[PDB]
Amino acid sequence: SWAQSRDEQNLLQQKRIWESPLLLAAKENNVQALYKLLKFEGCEVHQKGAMGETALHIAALYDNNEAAQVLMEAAPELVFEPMTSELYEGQTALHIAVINQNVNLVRALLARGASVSARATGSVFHYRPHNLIYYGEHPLSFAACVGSEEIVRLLIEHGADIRAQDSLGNTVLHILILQPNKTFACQMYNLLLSYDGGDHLKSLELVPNNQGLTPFKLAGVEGNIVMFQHLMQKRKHIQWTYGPLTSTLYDLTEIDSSGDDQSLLELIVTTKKREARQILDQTPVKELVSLKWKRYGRPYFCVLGAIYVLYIICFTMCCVYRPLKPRITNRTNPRDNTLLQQKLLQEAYVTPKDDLRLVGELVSIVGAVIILLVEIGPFHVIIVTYAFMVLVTMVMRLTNSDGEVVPMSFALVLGWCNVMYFARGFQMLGPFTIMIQKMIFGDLMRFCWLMAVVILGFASAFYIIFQTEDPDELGHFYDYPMALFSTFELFLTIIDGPANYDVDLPFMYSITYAAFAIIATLLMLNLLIAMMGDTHWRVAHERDELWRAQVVATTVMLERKLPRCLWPRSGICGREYGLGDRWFLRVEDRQD
Amino acid sequence: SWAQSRDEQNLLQQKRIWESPLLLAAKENNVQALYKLLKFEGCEVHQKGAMGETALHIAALYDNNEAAQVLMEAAPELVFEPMTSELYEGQTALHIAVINQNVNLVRALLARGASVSARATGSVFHYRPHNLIYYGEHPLSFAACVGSEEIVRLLIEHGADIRAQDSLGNTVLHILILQPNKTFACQMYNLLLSYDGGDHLKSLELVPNNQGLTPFKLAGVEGNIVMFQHLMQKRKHIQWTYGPLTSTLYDLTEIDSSGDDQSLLELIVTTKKREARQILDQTPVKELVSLKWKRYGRPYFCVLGAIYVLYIICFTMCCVYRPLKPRITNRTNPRDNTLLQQKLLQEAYVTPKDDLRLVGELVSIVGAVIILLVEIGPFHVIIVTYAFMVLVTMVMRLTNSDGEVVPMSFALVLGWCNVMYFARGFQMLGPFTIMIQKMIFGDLMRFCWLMAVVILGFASAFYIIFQTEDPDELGHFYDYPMALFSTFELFLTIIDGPANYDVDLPFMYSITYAAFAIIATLLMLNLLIAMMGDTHWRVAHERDELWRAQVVATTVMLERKLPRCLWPRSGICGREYGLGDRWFLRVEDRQD
Ligand SMILES: NCCOB(c1ccccc1)c1ccccc1
Ligand SMILES: NCCOB(c1ccccc1)c1ccccc1
Ligand SMILES: CC1NC(=O)NC1CCCCCC(=O)O
Ligand SMILES: CC1NC(=O)NC1CCCCCC(=O)O
Repeated sequence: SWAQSRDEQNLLQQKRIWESPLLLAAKENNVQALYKLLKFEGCEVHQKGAMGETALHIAALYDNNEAAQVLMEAAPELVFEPMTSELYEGQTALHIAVINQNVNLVRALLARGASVSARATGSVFHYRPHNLIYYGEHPLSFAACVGSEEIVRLLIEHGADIRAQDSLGNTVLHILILQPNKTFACQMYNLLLSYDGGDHLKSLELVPNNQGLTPFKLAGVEGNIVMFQHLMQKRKHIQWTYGPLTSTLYDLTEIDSSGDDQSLLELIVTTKKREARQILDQTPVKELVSLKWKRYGRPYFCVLGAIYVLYIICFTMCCVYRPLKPRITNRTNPRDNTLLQQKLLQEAYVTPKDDLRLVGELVSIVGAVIILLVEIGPFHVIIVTYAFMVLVTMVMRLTNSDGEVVPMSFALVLGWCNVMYFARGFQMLGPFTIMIQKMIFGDLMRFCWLMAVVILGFASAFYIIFQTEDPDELGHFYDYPMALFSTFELFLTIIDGPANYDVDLPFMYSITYAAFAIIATLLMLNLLIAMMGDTHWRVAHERDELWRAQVVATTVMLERKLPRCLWPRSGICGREYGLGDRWFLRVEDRQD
Repeated sequence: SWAQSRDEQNLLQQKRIWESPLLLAAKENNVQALYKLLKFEGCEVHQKGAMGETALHIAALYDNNEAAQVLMEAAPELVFEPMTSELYEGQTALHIAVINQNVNLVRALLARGASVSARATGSVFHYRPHNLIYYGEHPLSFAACVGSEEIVRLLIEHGADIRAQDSLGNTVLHILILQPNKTFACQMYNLLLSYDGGDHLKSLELVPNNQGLTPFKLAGVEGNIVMFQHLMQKRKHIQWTYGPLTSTLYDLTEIDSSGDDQSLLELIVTTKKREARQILDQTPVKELVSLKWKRYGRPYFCVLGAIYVLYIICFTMCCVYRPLKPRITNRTNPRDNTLLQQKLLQEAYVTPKDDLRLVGELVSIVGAVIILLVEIGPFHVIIVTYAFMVLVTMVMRLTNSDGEVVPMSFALVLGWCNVMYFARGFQMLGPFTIMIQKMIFGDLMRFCWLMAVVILGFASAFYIIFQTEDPDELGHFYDYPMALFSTFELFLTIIDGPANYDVDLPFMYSITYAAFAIIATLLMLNLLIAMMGDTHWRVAHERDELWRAQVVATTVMLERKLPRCLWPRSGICGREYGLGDRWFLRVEDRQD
């Protein structure tokens, strides 16, 4: 494994420190032992350790300015030495002093003339979840993250480029957004903007990430509210203050769906970050998305819903009124238990009342392909498998298979269960269907493994009990799978429970069923108690917040496909008003 | 839209400020640029902006006393200039200085001799929910709301009329009741009473609103408890203090049902404000309404209930004993499945035991019209549609329609479900029926849209499954609507679930029904979890407080219609006791 290699390598490093008396004196800060190993008896002063480290690298890991200066005065070429290992490919003695906030050592390293543009491209500095931190690659990025503002400016004084980016295309501004201490990073964020070129163009705040992401836009996708609020101050204009009233004008540029994909709204709903959902509730955004839904958002959803309501009620109209026949096959020739009246008409006549079904079946297929034309959570796979069954039913049609009902049956339930997709938004039943959206694809698929286990124990027993018996009376279990299906219904207390009082029931049934009825209710009551985990207040607020998320996700969805002659752009543009042609949303609020 | 017009107009205003260098210097407080545009090069000093504003109006929006004085010394006619726009029709430069609490500017504006009676009748000053504030129209009303007591008296010093009202008929006292800061408005409320004429008659506290509402009475209807408690000090008399005991005598004039509609109790239950419900729980009112219910309130409700219990049990007595006939029509001539024994007697004989039904049917109709005579929440539409069915049944009678049962059936359920209206009050089951009162007309009408959706998917499938089959055995679904009604019962687990073990069931039934049973229980368990939202403590207190509301609403209802020889007036009158002929309620309490 990779996690054990670094565990072994870190253990392997301490061995080379103990063995090499130079690195041992560099670790323990033994000043007298260094002059004994350098000036008197010349040791290998460029001694590479297990992690490709020098004696100075060890003298910097443990804050030892004395042992560092003895190594720099007796060998001033160890300063430029980078780590020559795989885990630490690139790290130098300045990176270690900047991390440990050793200002006097950074001062002495910069007096010696160390590199202020050395990258630490080792695997331990990569942005991975198994790495506990991520401060970038450059020494300026290390100083900004640890919060040492004295070292930050001290590095700029010696020629540190704020523009420089790492292997992931992140400037020093992008790295500060991925940090825990947000309340102190806002002060650090302003400090690095002060060293910008001063020109309105080619600003550091506009340098994009390699995935097309500005520092402002990254704060929303990552869920950093403190940096989102702080970055919002730079892009909002107050119009006037009238006592308690204050009408402020927000910029509304990267926070709107104007680019083909560069949009902060399109990144909040698509990302899986549970934190980013709180950014559309922020005071520049929540005003926007509320107006997008109250007008032109909510009505178009009802139109698309009502159209889908009629389209599905038409498909059912074609099923209830389909071909007929009082059964051309002879009689109950296979087994006597058979109630079949096959309703298959391969002919295209019956013109009186069949011409209505002709256009009805034509509507169902051109709508099913339109559903697929616009496709070429869970309600997404339901609507596509529905239209797949329509074409398979159309393929089952014109071939006239005896299994003409099996593909047509799935399209019934999938067609309506996808109209409760429109429960999203619309009213206050949206959070109810997002509560079952988690239920069907969360606990259900796991909870059934425990219920099928209890069934396959009692069902495979009840069949043995009534295998000796006669299925003609009390035939709840007669087949191998029909014993499972009857016990399945018995687990939910739907069937009356096998009870024939004229005959004599086997002695094992009256014992096994008593144990089944108790265990089945305990599994059902404990299932109800397990539902109480989502009943504390936050969970009622969580699903109600997740409901607004999929409402905003629907609002952005309708704006993309719908035309532009309807649905005007958000805000009032910067033309015809003395603005910068960018949009703006006038939002006035009242304090207290 | 109207909300975008003001957004555009506010953006359009800033354009005219930037364009007009007079208004730009008036906004930016550029003193040197004003003398360059007034004394040297004469600009249009009466420059009307986009919002009908002058240069002084802009110099007052942004606290700029320097730019204001330069405009007033070089043009002392801008002070009287009001805003000449639609949004701000009437606002002057004094209103803006009073709002911003610019005391030195108000002092300088009143030294110039500005109008202290100018109304701001613009649409933005109207009492609308889209307007964030509402301070009235007069400058004295602006000073009182912002809390600047120095400007309040400074305006009175220059001839401000406290009596003046706005377009809604509200004095300065009415406006203070609609404000958030109540703890500081009580101090401001006393300040404006001190400037009253000093005579006991024509007081400012007695000037009514245009909707018949005194400042005291408005505080109760609006739900302002702090002003209700403060206003109560002026109208309560302490009789004696006996250690911990203190018997106080409350006025009880506008807080009783004496006028035809001027009554604080009649306004608390009729209004839809959820806050006003806490005013009948206040310590002058709660003592009253408790005594009104314990005696003469609760017994009369039981009498009216017991009368309605017997009146409805009589209507059922007339239905169970109605005309008979062993069926005059021939046999089962339409379809063989028919169990009809029509019980229709158009003749008025059968005198032995029919004379009891004659007066019984006469009682049911004179009581149904009495129910309508006294009519010419939900239990209000139930009782009126019940008596509507009685007359329709009376019209169905004497015409002898074969549908004589359909109008008579509705009157059965509506007659009893309106006797659990008497669960209101009576005992502690009142809050239980107010819990289902929200259920029937709240979640139910919305929750059914999701259940009918799941039914119309599985019901329209089960019919297709058993359309090939023979309805004679396993005929749960045979008609188009009977497939819906059987699946509806199956959704609530009432029917045993279609199970015929002698025949062979179609292969799609055993698959579709397994999916229906799971989805039906998940919709039922998630419905039970959705009920837990009203289980936190306040909701138990909310419905118990809403129960007392409809109890008090019933207590006031019974006092209006019932005669006056019974049910004496509340309190002890001010005659025969040295009082002012007004109630009074003696209430003693114990402190600690
Ligand atoms: N290709 C259509 C996308 O619309 B979706 C959709 C629309 C109607 C019916 C079913 C699905 C959608 C589903 C889940 C999340 C967001 C959108
Ligand atoms: N016109 C009769 C009014 O009485 B109500 C009423 C009385 C008896 C039966 C049904 C209704 C009433 C209903 C709801 C709220 C307040 C009163
Ligand atoms: C073995 C080490 N030698 C060294 O000079 N630093 C070491 C460890 C610190 C690096 C931690 C980087 C990380 O885990 O993110
Ligand atoms: C555009 C404005 N010009 C001005 O002198 N005041 C302005 C706005 C303040 C009025 C706010 C009143 C309200 O919204 O209630």
